[PDB]
Order: sequence, then structure tokens, then C-alpha cells
Amino acid sequence: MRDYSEIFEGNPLDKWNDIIFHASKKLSKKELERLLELLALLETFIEKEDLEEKFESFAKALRIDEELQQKIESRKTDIVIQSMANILSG
Amino acid sequence: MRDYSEIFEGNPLDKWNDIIFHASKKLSKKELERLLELLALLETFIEKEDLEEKFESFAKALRIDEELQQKIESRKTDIVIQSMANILSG
Repeated sequence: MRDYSEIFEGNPLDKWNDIIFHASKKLSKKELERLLELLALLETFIEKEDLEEKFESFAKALRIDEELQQKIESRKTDIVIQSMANILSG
Repeated sequence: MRDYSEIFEGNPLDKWNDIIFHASKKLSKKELERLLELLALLETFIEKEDLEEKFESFAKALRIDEELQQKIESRKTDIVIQSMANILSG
């Protein structure tokens, strides 16, 4: 046994933050650079594809959409899980 | 005056890391969540636009391209600057 005094009321992003700030500074740095480079890649791709306006619309078609908000919310979770798996990996 | 004993040989990403890990944990957390949500947005957009293959090609057309590598490298710098400006802002 053990003393049960947090399954209910959980926040995925807060754990991602704890893990990023408590893991080896070498690993958290590498993971953060990975995410930064991916972002730069995605941004640059949208531009070369000249979908910049397309994306601004899409990003602006989110406030009113619903299945899409829930969607990027699930994507954030996947990213956090990949993040944590990489830090665990290395 | 002052003692001059780092203009030459500088690394943009190392400063971004110092700033992320030395700033208020409240501000670095907010900035990191911003980047994570943007990434989730960009990923989700590429998918709804069904450009997933298009992006994998593009991301794979980088190893051989050159003006594009230098390009995402400049984009990383812009992102780091925006990052630092937000932490300074709030």
C-alpha cells in the first residue's frame, strides 16, 4: 500500500514543463532545439508553398471551429509525449 | 572602461537556452506553451491541407538545398529573438 493524498484534475502541459525543467540540462536543451528547428522548418515550408495567407485564415478559423480546437489540443498532447519520450530515450 | 576578457564566436541558440532557463519560470513556461501551441497549429494545418507528403519532401529537400538551410537558420534566429522579446515584454 501507500498514502493516497492526483489522478483526477490533471494537466498535461504542467508535466511537460516539470520534465523540461527537471531533466538533464543537456537533454532538455537538445529537445528544445529540436522543436525550434521543426517550427522554423514548418514556417519556412508554409512560405515557400505560399500558404501564408491560407495558414493565417486557418489559424483564424479556429476560434469558431470546435473539432479543430479539440484537435490541436490532442496534437499538443502527442507532442508533449514525444518530447518526454526523447528525454527518456537519450 | 572595463576588462575585456565574447563578441567573436557567438551562438544564438545557447543564449536562447540561458534566457529560457534563467528567466522567471512563469514567463519561460508561458513562452514555451506558445511555441508548443503554434507547432501543434502548423502541424494540424499541414494535415488538413493534406500537404503532409509535400512537407516530408520539402524537409527532405533540405539536406541537398543550401539557400534553404541558411534560410531556416535565419528563421531560428528570428524565433529566438521573438521569444526573448516576449519574455522581456511580459
